[PDB]
Amino acid sequence: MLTEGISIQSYDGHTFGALVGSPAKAPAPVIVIAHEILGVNAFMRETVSWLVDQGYAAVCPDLYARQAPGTALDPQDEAQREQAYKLWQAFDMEAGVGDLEAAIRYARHLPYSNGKVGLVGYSLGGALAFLVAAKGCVDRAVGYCGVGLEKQLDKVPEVKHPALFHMGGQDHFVPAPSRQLITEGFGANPLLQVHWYEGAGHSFARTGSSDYVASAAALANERTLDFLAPLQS
Repeated sequence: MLTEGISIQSYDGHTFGALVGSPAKAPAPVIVIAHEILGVNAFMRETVSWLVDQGYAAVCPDLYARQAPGTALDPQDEAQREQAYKLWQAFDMEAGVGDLEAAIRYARHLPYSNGKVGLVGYSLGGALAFLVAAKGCVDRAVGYCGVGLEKQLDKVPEVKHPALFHMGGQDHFVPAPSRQLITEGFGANPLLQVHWYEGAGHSFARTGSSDYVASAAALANERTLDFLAPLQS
């Protein structure tokens, strides 16, 4: 689902839509949400609503619009999961970073913006959140369950603003050697935080997932909210 009429234009003229939630009160910091491999779906609607209830405005851009505009896939359905994996495999990560940078510019100029912008990404978005943190476009960045962080360690010293990452301890995407690489590499820059959630799998914070772990999701989300709170006026 996207908000009718919202159109953000990117570095190369490509345009894309977004689901936008205005804040309960103006002004407010704006959080750009980078979605999972499933597009702007029920979990994104939930996340927008949650952040608005916590005192933010929220913008969730349609990152799959370079491939198929308005992708919104239900993880309960096999056929739609298969569609998600096909889109992810083909996804241009650098163009994704560019689109998020454009969404962040858009967010900063919203009429109720207090001047501060955060980014929260999940799954695909969690990996993009690290790449955007290394670019420096954003005041604070959070990534849940990003894949392939162990291949991006050269970017650790590029991060100049705070970024927080939540990672499952039983995430098959992040086996023990990868966890060790990320822990040691990210540990070198005190602007970064990486928390591991023992006994939690890849999609431990996604309500409805068979991976969901209420206690871990609760602790990760409390940490996210405490980390974003300094952006509030």
